[PDB]
Amino acid sequence: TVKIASDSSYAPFEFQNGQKKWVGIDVDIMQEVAKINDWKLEMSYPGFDAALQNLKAGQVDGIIAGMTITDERKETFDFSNPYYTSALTIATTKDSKLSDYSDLKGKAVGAKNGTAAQTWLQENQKKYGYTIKTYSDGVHMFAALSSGNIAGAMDDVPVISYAMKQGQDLAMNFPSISLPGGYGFAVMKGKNSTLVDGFNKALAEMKSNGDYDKILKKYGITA
Ligand SMILES: NC(=O)CC[C@H](N)C(=O)O
Ligand code: NA
Ligand code: NA
Repeated sequence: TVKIASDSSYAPFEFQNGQKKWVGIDVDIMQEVAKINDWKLEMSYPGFDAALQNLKAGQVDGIIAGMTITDERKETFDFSNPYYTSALTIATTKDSKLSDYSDLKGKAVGAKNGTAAQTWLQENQKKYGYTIKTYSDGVHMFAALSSGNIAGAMDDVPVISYAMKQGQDLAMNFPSISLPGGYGFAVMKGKNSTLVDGFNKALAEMKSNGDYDKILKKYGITA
């Protein structure tokens, strides 16, 4: 088998539909990577930093979870070629009057544990003077956002946008931070090299034959 761990709630990359079924961009791509490569694919959805721990323990073989490729992360993981862009911004409720990172001084800002959002928040904390609240789970972070206990939640643009499209009480009034790495498939550094190659080879074939484009189209994304 090939065991891949993912997030539990990260629409449109992985999420459950109305019949409790796991769907999303990451799900469609990984299933297709497995078919093209003839892998028995065993997906699990424990959560992002849960998936990180399962990967480092060897309980799974790699991760697909909207995971941003970063230079720092490249010291623990090997990544595929990117298959999506990676950008961060502040979600707020619709009725929020905050719009700039300078507004967050002396306020509590959420981030999911182990993520590029938490890293950026940590790197820019002295600059803007917010306090960082951490949650492993996106459900907990956005519950805090809705409850008013955090002034904003940093997360990835496509995920906030998608849920805004679902009519959730969310707005994107802040500038976005573009991260250069994009999203990749990740394995432990020096391990499972051929999973990365298989991912790369299938992804190129999916771009050239147009299956990649069709996956993004399913979820409302113009590529
Ligand atoms: N599933 C996630 O929350 C991933 C968030 C972000 N792209 C990261 O890589 O940390
Ligand atoms: Na980087
Ligand atoms: Na970063």
